[PDB]
Amino acid sequence: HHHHHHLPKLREDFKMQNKSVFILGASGETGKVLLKEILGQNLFSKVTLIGRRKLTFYKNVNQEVVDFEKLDVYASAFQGHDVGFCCLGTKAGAEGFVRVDRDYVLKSAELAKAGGCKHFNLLSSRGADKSSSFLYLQVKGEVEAKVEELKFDRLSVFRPGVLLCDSWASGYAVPVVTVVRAMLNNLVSPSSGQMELLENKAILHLGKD
Repeated sequence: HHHHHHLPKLREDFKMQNKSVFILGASGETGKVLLKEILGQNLFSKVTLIGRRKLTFYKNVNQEVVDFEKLDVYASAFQGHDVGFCCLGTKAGAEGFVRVDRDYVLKSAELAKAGGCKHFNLLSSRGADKSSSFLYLQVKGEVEAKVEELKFDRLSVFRPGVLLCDSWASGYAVPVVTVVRAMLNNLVSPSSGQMELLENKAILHLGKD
C-alpha cells in the first residue's frame, strides 16, 4: 500500500511494463526536469513531446509539432500513450493565460482520453478554486474539475506552491526537482483511487531525495 524505500523496486516493476509517455510543456521549468528525469530513470519504452515547436538538444524522443488552435487536426499525436504529463503553463496577459492554461490544457486532456491515455498527470497549483476571484486560481480550479470529468482510469493532480529552481513551510514552496520526483514516485506506486490530489506538503514528502 504505502511502501517505504522500496521505490527502486517499484521503478523496476514499472520499467518491465514497457510503457509510453507524452509530455506537454517540456520546454517549461518543470517540464524540462521531468523530461531529464524520465530519461535518466529510463522508466518508459517511448517518450513523446507534444508542443508547438521542435525542441533541440536525448536523441531517441518523438516530438509531435502541433497547432493548438487546431488540435483535432493533430489528435493522432495523442494516440497510443499509456501515461500523460501536462506541464503546460504561461507572461502572456489575461486572455493568453486563459488560452493556454485553460483551453489548450483541456483540449489536450480531451484528446489524451480519446487516445486511450490511462494515467493523466496534471500540474496544477496550490489554491486552485474555480470560484476564485484570482484568474490564476480560477483557471486551475476550472481545469482540474473538467479534467476530472474526463474520467481517466487514473488522474493525478499536483498543487505545488512556489516552484523553486499545518506549518507555513509545508505549504509554501517546493523545489522543481522535488515536484518531478513526487510525480514519478507517485507514478510507480499503487493508485490511491481514480483521482489523486497532492498538495505541497504531500509533494515535499513523496519527492524527498
